[PDB]
Amino acid sequence: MGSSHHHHHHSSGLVPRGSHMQKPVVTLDDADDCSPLKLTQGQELVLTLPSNPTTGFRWELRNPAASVLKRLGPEVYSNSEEDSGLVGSGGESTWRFRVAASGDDRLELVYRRPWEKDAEPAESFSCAIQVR
Repeated sequence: MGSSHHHHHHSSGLVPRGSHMQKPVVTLDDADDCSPLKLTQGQELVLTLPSNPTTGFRWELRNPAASVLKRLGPEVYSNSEEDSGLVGSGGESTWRFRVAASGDDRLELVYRRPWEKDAEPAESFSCAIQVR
């Protein structure tokens, strides 16, 4: 045996092989990229933010961009368990949205007790959104 051939073969696997790209973003956690993100009628939006339901201070939904984006349903908690959704704090916040129409809008979410009214939220969040 002396044939070394040319080029290189796949043996290390440094590229993603367990993921599929189809949506633009389908998610938004960072509050820096609040730029006028472009969307398209037919793409989901499953937000993901850290929270502790063991305290009391959750994330109040102010502007869900319902002006252009349509929500699926209130149910956002899985009854069964497959990949065990437990990071180490119990339940978490999961907002599943779906685009239906275009138009300009803006998403706004604050961090405070949902059972309150115009209270003083610790954290905050608000980014821009634009569909076409």
